[PDB]
Amino acid sequence: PFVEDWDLVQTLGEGAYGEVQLAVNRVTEEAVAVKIVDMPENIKKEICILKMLNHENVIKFYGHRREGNIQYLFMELASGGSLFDRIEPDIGMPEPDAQRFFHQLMAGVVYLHGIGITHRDIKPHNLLLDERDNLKIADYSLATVFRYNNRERLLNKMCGTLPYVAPELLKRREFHAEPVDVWSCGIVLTAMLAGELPWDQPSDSCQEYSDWKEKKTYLNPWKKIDSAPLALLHKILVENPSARITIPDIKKDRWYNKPLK
Ligand SMILES: CC(C)(O)Cn1ncc(Nc2ncc3cc(Cl)c(C4CCN(C5COC5)CC4)cc3n2)c1Cl
Repeated sequence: PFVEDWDLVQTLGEGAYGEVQLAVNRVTEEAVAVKIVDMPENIKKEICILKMLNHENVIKFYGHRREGNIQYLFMELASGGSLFDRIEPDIGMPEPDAQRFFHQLMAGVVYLHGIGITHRDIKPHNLLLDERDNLKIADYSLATVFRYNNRERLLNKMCGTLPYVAPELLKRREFHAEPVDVWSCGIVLTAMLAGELPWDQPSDSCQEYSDWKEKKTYLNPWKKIDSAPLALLHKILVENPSARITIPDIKKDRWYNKPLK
């Protein structure tokens, strides 16, 4: 397949809406990524969000091309693949690599929150790496505006991936966008350190979640995590979104600031 001067050489994944392909410009040899979307209101929103994005830990938007009922979303290519592929099942990854990616994830989330944007699907599959292993937050199809004209809007729609969602998202009619993103960053952190997800959803029915609230840290995935990153997770994975730690205080955490090998 092809679009204009770009050849679509290889699939890079597929979401709820479309497929992402590796686009090699036949002339310049430049390699980008193209989200191919079939058929209207959400894509106009997504482009609007993407156009604003200007940060080193956020996937750069290049432009869009419409070819009838098909939309092509040209984005920055992260040659290093995803963070998912760097996590070893049941092991995770080395602590210094986990801390580095967590720092870059915080920088990107701080950025998005700064411009009133919530990602709503922070998980390893949406965290891509460049050639120098710099983390990039990708896929903005679930992203939305939580702040406009310095007025905050509570979210009501239930969006995301169940093992990453904050518990208020399942139990509340309305909730603040930012503690939802902080929570998923905490699950990403857990995955990086234990190569395991803590539960299937943060609901009282799920025993693994109830075990966490009871402080049963002698259980997986918690027993694989060192006491210092575990202290941070104790503050991130808090049920009440008002009691939950914010990025300014995450930036003050001992493990966050711990010099690592
Ligand atoms: C195979 C390999 C060796 O790892 C090479 N490899 N993999 C991916 C890429 N580069 C890359 N760059 C930019 C992209 C932009 C975007 Cl927006 C995406 C989306 C794909 C669909 N996922 C959803 C499915 O579950 C979540 C969300 C992200 C993929 C990209 N992939 C390279 Cl190079």
